[PDB]
Amino acid sequence: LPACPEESPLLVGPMLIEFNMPVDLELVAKQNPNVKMGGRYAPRDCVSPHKVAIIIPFRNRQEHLKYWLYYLHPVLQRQQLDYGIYVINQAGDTIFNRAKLLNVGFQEALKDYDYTCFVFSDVDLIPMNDHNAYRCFSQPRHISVAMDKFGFSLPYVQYFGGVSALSKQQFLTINGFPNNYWGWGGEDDDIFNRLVFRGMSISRPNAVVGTTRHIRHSRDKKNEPNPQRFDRIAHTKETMLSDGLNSLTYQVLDVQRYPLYTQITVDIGTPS
Ligand SMILES: NCCCCCCOP(=O)(O)OP(=O)(O)OC[C@H]1O[C@@H](n2ccc(=O)[nH]c2=O)[C@H](O)[C@@H]1O
Ligand SMILES: CC(=O)N[C@H]1[C@H](O[C@H]2[C@@H](O)[C@H](O)[C@@H](CO)O[C@@H]2O)O[C@H](CO)[C@@H](O)[C@@H]1O
Ligand SMILES: [Mn+2]
Repeated sequence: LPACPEESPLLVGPMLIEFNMPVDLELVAKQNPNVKMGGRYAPRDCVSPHKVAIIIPFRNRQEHLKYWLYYLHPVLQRQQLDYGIYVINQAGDTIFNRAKLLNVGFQEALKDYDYTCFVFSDVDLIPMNDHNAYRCFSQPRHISVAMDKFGFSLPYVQYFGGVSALSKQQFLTINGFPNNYWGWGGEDDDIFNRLVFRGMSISRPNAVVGTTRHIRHSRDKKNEPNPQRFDRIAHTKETMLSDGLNSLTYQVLDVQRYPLYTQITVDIGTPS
């Protein structure tokens, strides 16, 4: 097989995105025949240079996830990516830890295949233009740049939350993500700090291509804003040295290969 072209010729650009109709994953699987068990896909006609593991931090967001799968799968295939979907389900009912789940995702996906790119996506964010590439670049990539919830523009120029993509080397270079941001807030800013402290800059598509929809939702229980977040992001430079991949432990409780995704239920513990 020849290499796929640099930019996919299958893209159609702007798309209509809606969250008011029911979704049946059996039907989605039928509509996405080429997606193999566990949510894996690679083009039949050419070799993609993008071996992407898409990591979703998760707990009790099945409805959002259904929308995510319905919209992203068609888009990811048009982008001609060699990809896999991983939903990192946090076991238990204690305080949520988005970033630690993301680290679990990186480490576990690597056990399945030689992925060299990682897209970290919240479960409720849908891209509105398939020209917004869900793969890696020479610098860390911020993907969800123009979210409807922020008035279709960045909330601040150093905002790196929502959806992003880091190559395997970029992720390893920053010792991954912090493991001690329990509850909502700041871990994305910590991550931005890590990248900057390791000589990188944020790459982004333009605001039109990067237009993204956030599924309106209410606060989840057990993910209360973390009061010590402002203090933690002020010391990233020092803490990133020993907090992240090199200080990570967890216990996978279950791995389920669904037609459209692999769900890893994991026990990431509680504080300290
Ligand atoms: N007015 C309504 C207030 C809603 C504010 C809740 C915070 O909203 P956001 O900043 O979108 O963050 P969030 O969606 O709650 O958390 C980000 C991401 O963590 C994941 N997440 C978080 C909490 C939870 O219980 N389950 C879960 O899966 C999910 O991928 C989510 O998209
Ligand atoms: C540290 C933090 O809370 N970061 C979140 C960021 O916070 C905003 C604002 O709400 C904070 O008061 C100031 C403090 O300097 O920083 C930012 O301007 O908001 C983002 C979007 O909701 C979150 O993703 C960050 O985690
Ligand atoms: Mn949300």
